[PDB]
Amino acid sequence: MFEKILLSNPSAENPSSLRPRKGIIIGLGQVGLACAYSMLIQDCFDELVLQDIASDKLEGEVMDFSHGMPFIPPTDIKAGTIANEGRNADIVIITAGVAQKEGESRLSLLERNIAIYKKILADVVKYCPEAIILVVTNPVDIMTYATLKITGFPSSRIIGSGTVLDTARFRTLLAKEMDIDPRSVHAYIIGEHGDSEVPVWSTANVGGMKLVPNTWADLPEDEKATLSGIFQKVQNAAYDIIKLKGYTSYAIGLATTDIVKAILNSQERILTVSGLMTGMYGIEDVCLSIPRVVSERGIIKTVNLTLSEDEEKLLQQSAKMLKEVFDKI
Amino acid sequence: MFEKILLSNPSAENPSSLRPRKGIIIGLGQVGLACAYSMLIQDCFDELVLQDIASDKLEGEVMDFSHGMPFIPPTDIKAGTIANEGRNADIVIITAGVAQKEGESRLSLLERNIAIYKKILADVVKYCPEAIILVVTNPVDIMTYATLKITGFPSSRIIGSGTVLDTARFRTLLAKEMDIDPRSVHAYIIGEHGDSEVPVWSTANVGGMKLVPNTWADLPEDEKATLSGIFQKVQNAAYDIIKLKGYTSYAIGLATTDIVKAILNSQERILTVSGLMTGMYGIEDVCLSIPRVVSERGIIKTVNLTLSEDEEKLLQQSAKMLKEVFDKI
Amino acid sequence: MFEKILLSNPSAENPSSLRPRKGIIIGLGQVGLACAYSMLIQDCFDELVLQDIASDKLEGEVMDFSHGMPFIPPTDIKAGTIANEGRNADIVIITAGVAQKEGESRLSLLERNIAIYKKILADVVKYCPEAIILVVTNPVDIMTYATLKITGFPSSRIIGSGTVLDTARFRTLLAKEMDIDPRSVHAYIIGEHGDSEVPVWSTANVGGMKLVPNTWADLPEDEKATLSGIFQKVQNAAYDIIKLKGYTSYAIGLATTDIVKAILNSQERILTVSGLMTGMYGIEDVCLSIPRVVSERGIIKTVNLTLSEDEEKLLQQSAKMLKEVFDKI
Amino acid sequence: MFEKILLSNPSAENPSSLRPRKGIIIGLGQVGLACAYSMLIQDCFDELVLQDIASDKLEGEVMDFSHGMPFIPPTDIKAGTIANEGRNADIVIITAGVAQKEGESRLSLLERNIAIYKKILADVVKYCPEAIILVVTNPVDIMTYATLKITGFPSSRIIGSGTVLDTARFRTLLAKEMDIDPRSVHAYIIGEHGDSEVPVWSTANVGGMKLVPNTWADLPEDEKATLSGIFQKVQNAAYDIIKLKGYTSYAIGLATTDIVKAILNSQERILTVSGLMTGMYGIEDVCLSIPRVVSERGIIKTVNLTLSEDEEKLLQQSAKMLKEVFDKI
Ligand SMILES: [Tb+3]
Ligand SMILES: [Tb+3]
Ligand SMILES: [Tb+3]
Ligand SMILES: [Tb+3]
Ligand SMILES: [Tb+3]
Ligand SMILES: [Tb+3]
Ligand SMILES: [Tb+3]
Ligand SMILES: [Tb+3]
Ligand SMILES: [Tb+3]
Ligand SMILES: [Tb+3]
Ligand SMILES: [Tb+3]
Ligand SMILES: [Tb+3]
Repeated sequence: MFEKILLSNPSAENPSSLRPRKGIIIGLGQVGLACAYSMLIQDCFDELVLQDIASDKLEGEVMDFSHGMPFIPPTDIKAGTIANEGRNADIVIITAGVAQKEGESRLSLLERNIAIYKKILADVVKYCPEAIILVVTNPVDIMTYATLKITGFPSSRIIGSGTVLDTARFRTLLAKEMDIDPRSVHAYIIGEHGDSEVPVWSTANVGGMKLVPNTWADLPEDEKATLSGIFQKVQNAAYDIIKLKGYTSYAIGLATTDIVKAILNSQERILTVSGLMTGMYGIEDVCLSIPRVVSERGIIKTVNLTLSEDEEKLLQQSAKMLKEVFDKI
Repeated sequence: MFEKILLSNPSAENPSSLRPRKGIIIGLGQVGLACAYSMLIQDCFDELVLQDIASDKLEGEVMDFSHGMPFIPPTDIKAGTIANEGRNADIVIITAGVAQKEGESRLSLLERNIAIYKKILADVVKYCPEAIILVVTNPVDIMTYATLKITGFPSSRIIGSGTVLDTARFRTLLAKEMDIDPRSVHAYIIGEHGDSEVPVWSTANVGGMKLVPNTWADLPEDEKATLSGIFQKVQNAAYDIIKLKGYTSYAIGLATTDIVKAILNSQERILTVSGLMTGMYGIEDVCLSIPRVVSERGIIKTVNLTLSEDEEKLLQQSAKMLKEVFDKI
Repeated sequence: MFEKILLSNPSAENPSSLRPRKGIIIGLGQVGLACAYSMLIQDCFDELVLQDIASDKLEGEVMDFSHGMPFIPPTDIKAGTIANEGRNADIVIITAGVAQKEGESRLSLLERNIAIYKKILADVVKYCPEAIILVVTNPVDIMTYATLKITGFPSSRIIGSGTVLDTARFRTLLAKEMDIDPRSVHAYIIGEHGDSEVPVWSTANVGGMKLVPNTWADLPEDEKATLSGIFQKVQNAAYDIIKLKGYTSYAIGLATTDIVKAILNSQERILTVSGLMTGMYGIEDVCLSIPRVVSERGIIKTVNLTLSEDEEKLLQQSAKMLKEVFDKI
Repeated sequence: MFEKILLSNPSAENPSSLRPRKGIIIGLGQVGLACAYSMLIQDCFDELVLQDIASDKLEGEVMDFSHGMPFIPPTDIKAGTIANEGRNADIVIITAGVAQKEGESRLSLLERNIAIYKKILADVVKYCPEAIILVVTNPVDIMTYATLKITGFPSSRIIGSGTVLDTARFRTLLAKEMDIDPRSVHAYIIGEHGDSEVPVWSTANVGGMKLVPNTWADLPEDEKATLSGIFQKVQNAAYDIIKLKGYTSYAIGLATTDIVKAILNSQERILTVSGLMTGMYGIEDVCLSIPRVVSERGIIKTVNLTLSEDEEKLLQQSAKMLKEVFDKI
């Protein structure tokens, strides 16, 4: 019908059946919904699958997303599962998890979320063998290492959100202090995501210049107070979001979207994602956040940072405690 | 400090103190938070104020937004009020309201939300005299007319979200049926936002061609079933979101953002926003959704649609019932 | 080397060997260089081949383009030929041609450019069988029909620049007169590209409203003068560019780029490109500009415009004269 | 008229009379036309004035630009002069100049172009007192210093294109060698624009890591050959464009546009533009290219690079020869 409006051309060939850039978000709580809303507005995928337990809410959220799509670039948003709608997805973003019950042990919450991952990752290994797994569930360093051991995927394709969020705020706050384009600053926050993450002051760089030209002790007193207050501001912000709101959703959603951009657009961009440590600083068999080149096939290269003696000791201490916690599980 | 990194140029003049494009969202529930997240990602404002009752949540949401800003274009996001941080805002977006209590009358819920608006709009009139007020609270046609009567603003600057959302879905679904760019379709949903909104089939247009070249009765039977099913699909989607999720947030957030774009960028774009009826079709003293040219100063022009006899009767019936409901308040 | 800066990840898989969106411009005079500069800045292709006779200029232009690429999105720009670098290109844009010698017949210039096309299109048929051919050489309607007969390609993939440029100016000037978004106006210039192109006033539409609600004779006198002056302004601009500059390059370059966008991004967008007439208005065996839906596989659909009696007679007269000119070749 | 299509709203206020971002290009040869085409496509200005001697070509170029505008964002492009259409422009881009006659001295060509600048800059000082002057005419370091002495403007607002083009190619080629995002590389080409420009290998940085961790002599032999070949590739490209084409237009046009972006969008971005040397490395009373933070008011800050002994000697030698050449004028 409608041939009186638009007359079809008989010589026109059928459109190509191109493979869509395809993602799936597992766990559609506040974090997963924030990721979905951002990735839809920023047009990350051609097809986006949302997987959670069958409820009217999940379907209502999907229909809410679908009804607003005309205002943004198109995306085939839908509810589904890995084994069905989500087969051969390019990126699998896992935000699924459960909240710590009243009086529950930290090891008990880990074993509960790890059990949740084992059921999830079994479908990912079977139906998304070539996919990159982006882990967001906390603690992200433990869950990223568990995902690596459960899946058996190449370590390059098991990626955790890590300290990407705090590093970006660290970079932006430092550039704001100096009235300069934030893309001119290379300052990394590495290690275990949380209160023990390490700012790499020794290699912090602004447009080629070292923020610490010699050693930290040689810096003027006012610069040491200003630089230390900037990193403290980053840690205060992450803590206060959990204290005032209970959790982060919008910030981690934007950081997760940014990681997806580097992967899908093959940007070869430096990101402090969480990933397997393989020999650097004598650290093995654990996941930490280190600046890495991220592209279509995941973690392609690692920035071979030379840490100061104090910075490296903090990193190896975090690696020791993370290996101990995982051995207890 | 940091003059060993960046040497300030003595001849450099101070930067200009330009006036920021400034908005304020009142009511930071699910609708207001969705609006804020979208307007931040899409970089609508230079400064965005979020006003709601003083809570740790609102401040936690603001800090969540602020912590994720490095990943998107900058916006000075903050919590505040109209009388303080929000003075002389360009756009005031009102999503504030209360939920219908168990057994509460529809007239009782209106009088409660109208009382909420009277306290809000008193500050808007005093401190944002030149601002455009974008009304989103339901029922949007009643609340838009109440805002016009309370503020005394020019009717061009009192704008309700109206049927912009359903019209965009209507336009996109029709273009998808015909395998054509949605920007080639001009098909409007007008009237009262809800189950009684009117699709203007008589003037529905695709790239210059009328979807209904003569009258609706002259259309082939299969085209009448297909066209009627498309509008029914639009109304089913809006109802099912409320049924499954309880409310819309992401869809209305994107539609509200789209209205803001037309205003702040002076796009002179046709939008079926809700606004004061002033003589067209003999309708007066009420707010309905009609295609209007929207730009920097609000509703600039109105598309002078010629409705069919059946379409106009439905519109005048909705105007009659809306005037009766408001007289009872 | 450089492993002390970036440490390669052994588990990282090799990047995918995706097929690049590939175009080739034949004829790098002022028109072809303008097309290339625009298509590079607007990031149309992943790989762009420039074919002209072997000279230091062509290679100098390519090296000039290559040296400035860091400031725009990447494109593998290079000099080459259809049979080598340009094999299996997605779009073949032909601007090649020769200037009319002093005292040369219009039929002699056609037979010279047609001979140029026969040598070019032989390589296109052999090495770019699935490509879309975008014809820009003047007269575009004759050269588009010659390309169709020489190649034997499906008529959907033989596209001429046609009246796309003048239609866009026509649309923009009309919207400027009415203080409205130009995307709300559907006003087409059809027929033979030149002084005899036909403005379709009978179906000219603004946001659903007909500019001519009844007949042109029924319009008020001042509206008839204003509307006629707008189309006259379009024809004066195209003539004055040739009179003052000698040719158009920047305008036709932007119009050609816009056609490429609709093809490569599968936009299904209405364009008055030149193409084969197949029965509409009783016109056959000739190329004219008619509003058509353009997408990945070329001319997919045709807007089935109902012309007025005067508009259709002008169109059939242009078809008669174009068929006579081609028969003489 | 047209009130039967669009009904004007009586309560609608008049649009604001905002000040347009305004630029003017002086000299519309191949360089100026390339700048104009790029700045129009990339939507740099709200109003762009093109100044050259009164000819049918200039007006034909302007009309060619104007006729293609519907395909890109709007810009009020026009022909005019500084004293009339170009009053109070934000940026004045000067590409004007004359070609070296057969057997003309290098000092004679300078005195001819300097005389051209004196007539131009007299109008700029009178009618564009707060404007930033972007100098592109060769030799850019001499012409930038002449512009500073003729105008008497603050040295922060006299900017030459300098080595911005070669630095961007240098940065991109180095990042391509390492399979990394080019924004992670800070490698500068400084000094006199030409064959004697200096690559700052001592501070070349990739994501925080120094390309030369100790001294250049300590680098492995293969890395020294690869790094030296990359800079040689940059100098070969700039020379071959002049050898094969006679001049650069597209590359310098994109580089000039990039400088305009940093100014108009207040990006505070590091650019190796040419500017007045004021004490650094003991260099005074001359213009050289040094990494500088560029924003709305011009050169705001200077990256305080610590050069190696060999790098600094080459820079001071170029400063000595540039001061000698200018003293002879
Ligand atoms: Tb595969
Ligand atoms: Tb400051
Ligand atoms: Tb060590
Ligand atoms: Tb004002
Ligand atoms: Tb279809
Ligand atoms: Tb009536
Ligand atoms: Tb094929
Ligand atoms: Tb006007
Ligand atoms: Tb007929
Ligand atoms: Tb001023
Ligand atoms: Tb490689
Ligand atoms: Tb020194």
